[PDB]
Amino acid sequence: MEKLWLNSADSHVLEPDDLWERALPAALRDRAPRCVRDNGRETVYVDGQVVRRDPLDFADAMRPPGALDHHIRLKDLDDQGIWGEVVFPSRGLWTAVMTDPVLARECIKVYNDWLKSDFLSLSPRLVGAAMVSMLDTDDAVAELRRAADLGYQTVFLAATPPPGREFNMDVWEPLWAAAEEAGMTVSIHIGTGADTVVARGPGGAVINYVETLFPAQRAVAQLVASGALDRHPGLRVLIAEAGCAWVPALADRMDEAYRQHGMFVRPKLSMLPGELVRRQVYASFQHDETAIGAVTAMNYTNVLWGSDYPHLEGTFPRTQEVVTELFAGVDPEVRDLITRRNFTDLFTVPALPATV
Amino acid sequence: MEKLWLNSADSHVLEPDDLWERALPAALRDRAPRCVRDNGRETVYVDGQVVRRDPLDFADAMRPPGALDHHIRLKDLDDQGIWGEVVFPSRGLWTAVMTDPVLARECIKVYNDWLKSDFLSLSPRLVGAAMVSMLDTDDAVAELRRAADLGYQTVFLAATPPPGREFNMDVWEPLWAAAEEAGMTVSIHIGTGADTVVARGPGGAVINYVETLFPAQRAVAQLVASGALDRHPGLRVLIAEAGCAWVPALADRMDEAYRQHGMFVRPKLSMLPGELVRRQVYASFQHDETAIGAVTAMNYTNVLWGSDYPHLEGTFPRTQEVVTELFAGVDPEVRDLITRRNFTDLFTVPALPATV
Ligand SMILES: [Mn+2]
Ligand SMILES: [Mn+2]
Ligand SMILES: [Mn+2]
Ligand SMILES: [Mn+2]
Ligand SMILES: [Mn+2]
Ligand SMILES: [Mn+2]
Repeated sequence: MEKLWLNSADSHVLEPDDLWERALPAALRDRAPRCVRDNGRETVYVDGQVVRRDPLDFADAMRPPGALDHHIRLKDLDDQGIWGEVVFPSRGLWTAVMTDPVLARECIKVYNDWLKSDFLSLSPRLVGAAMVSMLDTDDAVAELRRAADLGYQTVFLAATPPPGREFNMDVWEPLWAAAEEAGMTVSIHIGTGADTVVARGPGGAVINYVETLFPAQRAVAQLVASGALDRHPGLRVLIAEAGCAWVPALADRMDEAYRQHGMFVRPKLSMLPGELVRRQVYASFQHDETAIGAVTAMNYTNVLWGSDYPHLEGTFPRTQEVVTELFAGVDPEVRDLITRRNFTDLFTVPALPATV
Repeated sequence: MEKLWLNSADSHVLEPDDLWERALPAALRDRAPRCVRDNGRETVYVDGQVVRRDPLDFADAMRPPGALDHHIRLKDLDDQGIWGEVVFPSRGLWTAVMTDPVLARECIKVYNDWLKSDFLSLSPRLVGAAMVSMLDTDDAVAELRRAADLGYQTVFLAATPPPGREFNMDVWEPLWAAAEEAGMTVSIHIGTGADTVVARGPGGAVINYVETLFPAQRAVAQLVASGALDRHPGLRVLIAEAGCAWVPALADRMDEAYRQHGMFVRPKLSMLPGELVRRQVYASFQHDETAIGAVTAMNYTNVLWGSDYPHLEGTFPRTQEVVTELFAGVDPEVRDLITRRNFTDLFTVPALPATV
C-alpha cells in the first residue's frame, strides 16, 4: 500500500515552544517568536508586534504527532512511502519579517544549531534548510559558511525579501558566490517575508492562495534577469511550494522580453532566460497534474514532488493515493525524474535501489 | 514563400492625436489622454497627470509605417497572412487610470464612436474592442448595451481595476449579467490600469515584462473564486497578451485551495476552479512555444494566437516564420484550434475563402 517510493522536496518541522527562550542572550529572549493560547486563539508575537491570530482548530490541524515528535515523523515517512525529505521551518520563518538584523542573526543561529543537533541527527533521510539573514549579506554569508561546515546542503530564503533587498540587487552577489562555492542549493519557499492576507472579499481563500505565487515568479525573474544565475553556473535554486507549470510559461515570457525588447535589456546574458531557467531553476508541487505536462511537453525537467507535510495543502496522509493517481499511465522515466532523481541531484541522502 | 491564413486575438490602433480635443466639450477636451514623442521619449498626459515618461529607441525600436497609416495596416494583414484581427486601443487604454468618472465615460463614448465610424469601417476583418467605464457600473452597463447595438462583439477591461473595484466585488455583477445577455466577450488586456509594481534595478526590462502578468493571474483568480464565471456560464473572458501556460498552472493552484482549504472557501462553486477556467477563460500569446504544450499536455484548449501588431513584443514582420517554427511537427488540428477556431468561437469575421 506504499509501493511507490518518493523523495519529498518540501515539508516543515514545528520548533520546540521554548527553542529561543533557553538559547538566546537575555537581552533578546523576549523579542523572539512566542505564542499565547487563550480563548479559541493562538496569537504569535515577534519583537513587539502581533504577526498572527488563529483559532486553535486550524493551528492544531497542521500539528499531527509527527509534526512535533521526530521519531513518529520517521514512521510517517515510512507509512507514506517517502524516503528522503527536505525540512523547512515553521516559527523560524518569522525571522524573515524581523527588522532588527541582530535579533534575526541570533534567532537564525539558534534555529540552525537545534535543527542539526536535535533533528537532522535522527536519520540521514532528513535534509534540513539552514536559515540565513534576509537583512544583512555579511550575516547571511557567515551563517551559510558555518551551516555548510556543519554539513547543511541548502539555505532557506524568504520569497519576499525586505524592501531594497530585491533578488536582482548587487547586495546579494556575495551570497550567490558563497552558495556556489559551497555547493549549497538556494531554497526559496513561498508565503514567507511579508503578508499574503491581502484579499478580503468573495473568494479570499482561493485569491490569497494565488497571491503567494507572485513573489515566487518575481524572484525567478529577478535571479534570471539580473545575471545572478548566469554569473553562477553552479548555483541551483529551488522554488518550494509554488507549483511548476508557471516556470516554463515565465521562461517564455522572459525570452520574449529579452529578444523583442533587447535594446532596453541590461545586463546582457550569456544565454537566454529560458536556458538559465531550464539549467538552474527547480520547482516543487504536491497535487498539480500540470507538473507532468511541464516535463513532457514544455521541456522543463526540473520538477520535484513534495508532500508539504503537515500542511492542509500537502498530501498527508493520502501520499500513496495522490501519487499513484498522478502517475497512472505516465512514463516511468518521468515518474522517476519527478519523484526521485531531481531530489538526488540537489540533495544527498542514502541511495535506494533505483527500480526503473 | 508559402503562407498559412491565421486569425489574431490581439493588436492595437493609434487614435488621432486630436480625437478627444475635437469631440469633447470645453470642461473635458484638454484632460483626455495626450501622447508626446519628443527628444527620445514618450510622454502621456491624463487629467493633469504625467502617467508615462518612457524612453524610445529613435534607431532600433522604430514604429511600423502601418501604425501611422491604416491603409498600410491592411496591406500588412495580407502580407502577414492574418485574416481576422481583434483591435485594442492605444491612447484609449489610459481611460483606465482616470479618477473622474465623467471624463472616463465621455472619453469612452468618443473612442467607441470613432473606432466604428473611421477605423472598423475599413474592413470587417477588424474586430473592435469597445471600452466601458472601469469606475462606474451603471456607465459600464449603459456603454456595453450601446456598444452591443452598434455591433461590437467584445469590451476591453483593464487588468488592474480602480482600488475597491477588484473583479471579485459585487459592484461588477450587473456588467457580468449584461455581457452574458449580449453574448459579449470580456477582453482583459494586460499592462493596463494603475501600474502596481515597477522594477528600477538590474534586469528591469525583463522583470517589468513579467510584473504585468500578476494583475492578469489575479483577475482570473478573482473571476473564478468570486463565482462571477460560475453564475454566468455564457460569459467568456479573454486574457490578452499574457501568454498561456500559466493559465492551467493557476487552475491547479486554485483547485488545491478549493479542495484542501475548503473550510475557508466562500463562496462555494458549482464546479472546481479548473473546470471554470477550461470552460470560460481564454488567453492569447505571440511567440510562446509553451502555449502549444498547454493544449497538448494540460487539457487547456482556450489558447488563441495574437500578432500584437504593432508592438515590439508582437510578431511583425515575421508572423509566418514565427508560426512555422512554433508548429513544426505539431498536429495540424492543434494549429487550427490555436490559430483559427478559437478566434471564430469568440469572434465573427467574414468567411475566409478556401485555397486548392
Ligand atoms: Mn512547504
Ligand atoms: Mn492535504
Ligand atoms: Mn518638438
Ligand atoms: Mn496587445
Ligand atoms: Mn503589447
Ligand atoms: Mn517584434
